[PDB]
Amino acid sequence: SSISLKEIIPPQPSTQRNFTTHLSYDPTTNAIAYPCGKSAFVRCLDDGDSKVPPVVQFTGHGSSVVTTVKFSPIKGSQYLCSGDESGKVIVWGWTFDKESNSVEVNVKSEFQVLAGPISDISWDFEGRRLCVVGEGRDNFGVFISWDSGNSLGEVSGHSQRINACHLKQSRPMRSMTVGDDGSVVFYQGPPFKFSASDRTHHKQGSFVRDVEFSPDSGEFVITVGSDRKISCFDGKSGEFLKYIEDDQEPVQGGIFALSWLDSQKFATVGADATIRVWDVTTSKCVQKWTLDKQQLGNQQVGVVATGNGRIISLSLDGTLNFYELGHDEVLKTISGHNKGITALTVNPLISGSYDGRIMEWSSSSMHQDHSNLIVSLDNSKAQEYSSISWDDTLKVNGITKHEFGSQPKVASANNDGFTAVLTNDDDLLILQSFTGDIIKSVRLNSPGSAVSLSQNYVAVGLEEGNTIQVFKLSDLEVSFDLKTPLRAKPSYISISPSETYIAAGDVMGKILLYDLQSREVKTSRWAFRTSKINAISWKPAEEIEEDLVATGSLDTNIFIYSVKRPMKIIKALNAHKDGVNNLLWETPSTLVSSGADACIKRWNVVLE
Amino acid sequence: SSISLKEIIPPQPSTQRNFTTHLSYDPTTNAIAYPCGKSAFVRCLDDGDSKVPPVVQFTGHGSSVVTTVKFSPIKGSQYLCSGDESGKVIVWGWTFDKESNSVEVNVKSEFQVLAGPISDISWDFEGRRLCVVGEGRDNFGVFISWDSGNSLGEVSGHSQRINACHLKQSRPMRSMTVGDDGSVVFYQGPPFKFSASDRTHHKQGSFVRDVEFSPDSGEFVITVGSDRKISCFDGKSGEFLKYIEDDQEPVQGGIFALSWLDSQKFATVGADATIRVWDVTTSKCVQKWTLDKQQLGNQQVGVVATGNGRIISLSLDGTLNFYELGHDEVLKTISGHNKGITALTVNPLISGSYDGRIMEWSSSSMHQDHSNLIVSLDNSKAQEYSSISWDDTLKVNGITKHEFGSQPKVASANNDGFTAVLTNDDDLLILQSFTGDIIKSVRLNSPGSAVSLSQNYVAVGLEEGNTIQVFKLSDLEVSFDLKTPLRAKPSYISISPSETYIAAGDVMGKILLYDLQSREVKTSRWAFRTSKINAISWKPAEEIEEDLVATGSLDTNIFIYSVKRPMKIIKALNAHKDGVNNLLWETPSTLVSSGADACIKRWNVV
Ligand SMILES: [Zn+2]
Ligand SMILES: [Zn+2]
Repeated sequence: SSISLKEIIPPQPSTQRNFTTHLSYDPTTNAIAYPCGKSAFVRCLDDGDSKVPPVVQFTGHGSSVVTTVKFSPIKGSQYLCSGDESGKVIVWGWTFDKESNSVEVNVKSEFQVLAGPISDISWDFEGRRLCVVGEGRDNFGVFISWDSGNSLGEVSGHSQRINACHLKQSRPMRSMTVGDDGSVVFYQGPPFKFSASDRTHHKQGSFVRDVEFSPDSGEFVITVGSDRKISCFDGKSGEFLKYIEDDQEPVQGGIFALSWLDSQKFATVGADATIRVWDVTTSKCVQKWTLDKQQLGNQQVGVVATGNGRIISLSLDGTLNFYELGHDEVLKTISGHNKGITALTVNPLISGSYDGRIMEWSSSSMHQDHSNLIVSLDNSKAQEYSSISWDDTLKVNGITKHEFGSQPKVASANNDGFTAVLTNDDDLLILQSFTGDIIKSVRLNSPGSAVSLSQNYVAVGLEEGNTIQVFKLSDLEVSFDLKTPLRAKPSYISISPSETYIAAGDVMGKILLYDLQSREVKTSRWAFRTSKINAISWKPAEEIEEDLVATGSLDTNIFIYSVKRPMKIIKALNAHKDGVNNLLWETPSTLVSSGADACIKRWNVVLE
Repeated sequence: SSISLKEIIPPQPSTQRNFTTHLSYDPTTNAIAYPCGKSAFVRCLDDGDSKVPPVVQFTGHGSSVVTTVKFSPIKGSQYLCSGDESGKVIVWGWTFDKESNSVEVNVKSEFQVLAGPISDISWDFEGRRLCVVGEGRDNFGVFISWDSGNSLGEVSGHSQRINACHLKQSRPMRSMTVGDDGSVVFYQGPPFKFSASDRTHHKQGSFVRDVEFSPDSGEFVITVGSDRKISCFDGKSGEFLKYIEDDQEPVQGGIFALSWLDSQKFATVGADATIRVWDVTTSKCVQKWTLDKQQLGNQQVGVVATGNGRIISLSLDGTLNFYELGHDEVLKTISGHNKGITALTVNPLISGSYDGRIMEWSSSSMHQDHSNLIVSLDNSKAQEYSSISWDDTLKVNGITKHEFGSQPKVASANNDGFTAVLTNDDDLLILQSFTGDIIKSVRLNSPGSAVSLSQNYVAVGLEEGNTIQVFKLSDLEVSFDLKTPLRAKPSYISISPSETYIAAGDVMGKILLYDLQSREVKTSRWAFRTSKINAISWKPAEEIEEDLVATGSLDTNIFIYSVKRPMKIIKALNAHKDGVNNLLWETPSTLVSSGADACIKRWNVV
């Protein structure tokens, strides 16, 4: 009996308005690396079948949000380096398929580089040296060895935050750090030492967002920023050569990033939702692609050349846009979440995060209608879905059908087109999911922290004494109390499909199984989790008797308990970093989970 | 043993830069009607199976391009009226027998109303009267009975082309005709007669492109045009009430169409690639939707309200855009061809048309990289396709990889990454499909009109003597003639998948089967078609012995011949109006066809 990972739908790259998201690409594995929340991801761009893991997730930064992730330049080393807001940089490696037939991530080294957040990281061409930058205390960056962390020079010439850096990928070695107040600094080394600064070519007060030496001999170094200027310097002497400008193509928005496709051409991306490919020698824009400027999410905040004329651009809305020099049309777009997933539905698969974003995976439709945490999703009506959010609205297919007088804390929908909601004013509301009309309501005796709606009942977890009250869906004046209460505030409740049982967990990790009809406890032997229970879902028959119940908690784990054998547990550890939020049976033999890491995972459940 | 229709992928609405495309929608059947080429289509919007046929195709306008198709208002009547460039209006009805999956189209009446082209048509609310408008020598429109064609009034007040009309959908009946030079005319009736003219509210020389009375009581009438003005008139008196303008929402482009959602709100769409919903009373833009203005193809040419807040906008690029009031994001998009299909690939399914448009059905990616007819498509390389066009280029995934010194007339690729091209200068070129490099060539002793490339041979139809010359791929210096020449110019050639036989048809309708090795005719029994042959494709095994051969002809038919029994034929008549252009077996039992009518059809072969 087991639960094995079947598929991982990674999140999109994290993004911030007015900030660049530095991406990374590896030719050998044809993968891109990027941060999202407290994790660093490596996504393979391949299709069909390959030897490369579809996804590699690194959670070693713990409680610190990851800022950047960079592949080592050494082919096949399978090493990477990432930094976080706490100012810590980590060198780690992965391995896939062996005795385990799974991915293994190992920290090779870690150093506390800066006080404040790290903004960018760069490897030397040997993959043994690192230029780490950001904004610490009286120190905005360093040059260190990848293994011991010893200093290999100094970052200087900056009185403000450094936004990007890059090391010439060849001898003689040179470096460039770029930052706020239009500051740019050239270095020679190792040991990397200040060579010259420049604050005349980029407007003062401007944000110089990115820098990169041309490939091969690195004869050129280019810097770009919010002042929409493209500065070209000599890759060895650091002298200013000229601005890259084409009178037939004015840059209309602040630039966020660049990336060379080869030794003569490079792409720039900015707030004007335009991707441009420039030729350094002629200074002409040989290619460009645009998106509707009227949509804030279309701003391009990151970009990376992926070999042979291919380019991947990152939109502010987290979407990855695929282009190819010589083809005037975008090849494809990949969208998704980059914020914790708080709501899930199955058949069809629909997800919602804490920023209000909803994903319709059947049609790859991404929505940004809601503006806050998605409380619940209902897909009981053919081709439609109803969502509730902390923005105080209920929307049907992205259209507001009800405005909440009180913020909905939690909610649960059955299969008949109804949804039970618990508000901040302690009211239990029953709404017609696809019309938005409140059909009936009752004021709870105390605040409610969890609700489960079955065909005929409404189970509510009361914060007063952590008790569970069960109402008749047909008459909210009629209810009964489960004899035994939980030991802490109810966190999640789930009435069995036949309504024979009611599983209920609390914020401590305790889960109790009740016999709905006798309102008595049937078993209290289900292992304590020492962590908040976030999801409970009953397994459907392919024997028809209810038994196995999947559960996820803040302890990142997935425990499938058994009514019949309370001591029998099939589990999958480390399902989601910072906790499994939703869990459902897409199939009698397959589970789908989602977590605070903004990932959605499918699992095969084998009873053997 | 038979061929039955399995699926129909209808074209997109026909479109023209600077012109509006008047769409029609029927609530009762949840379908939309629109023109494309010389056909009128009705596409059901239903996602889940219903009693309504997915597609209805009227081909009665014959050789004349269809310009507008309108549903009758009578719920369930199943009648429609369409007009064409020859100035002919036709009232027709369809019947659908789900079980047989058969659609019957009957012509109720046809009237030659204008000398010139028809631009718009409107039914009265009783579905018994018609306002037909356009650009004629003597008249620009008429008012007639749907059954007798007898006049029910007179169109007047216009000295220039009329672009559209509408009949107030209630008594007292009224009408509005709109046209060039910013002229607007209001009528009363029946008998519909001139009531008042207005060449003051729309700029002189501008094109008033659309007009529509509000639903129900029709208290209002609105006109829109290239001058960017939205003029609101009283539905009963015709008196100008006010310009519909929102200080917070300026119209930055010529308007092409409008459609009332209800009695208070309507939508306008135009050259500024923006769909706007207004409220006549407040005069405010209640909702807006935009597409990237930097792309010509996003200009909006048509629009129609489909009820309950739903709206469909038509892009200049033929794409249908689905929106819904109160939802700031596009629901979905439907793209495709609106020009005859000329190239076809299978597994995955890719199609190309004579405007150079290429569609990747597997991912629903519509391409406009080429600027002219697609001569051929090759999808032999994994996740990639090579296309050759009359724009003189060979592209790989939409990127030019070769520029021809002489225009490619026809081309044929095999499964090994090669393509044989016959140029306008009579050269046979062998190119690597995915690099664009020419690796070998030879000047033919005559112009070539057809090619077939197999693993080892190149079959070429020569226009001089109508002979077939078969070169050895590995050495263009080695070639042999098939003993018997064709009766006429070769039009399509296909070498057997084992290279045992060679099927060849000419522009007259004759197809001959040759034995490649002995270069002798194996059978000349296959029925003559009195119509040029455009396609030949051998059926693959699920005995292995080659036998069935699918063939498409200009006369619209599909004939599957037999090598074993030359007299037996499995046919599918009327597969594509104006001719089946391409045929391929995406499966041993499923034949895929493309036609001059821009449709793609899948057939099951019993
Ligand atoms: Zn939406
Ligand atoms: Zn394209």
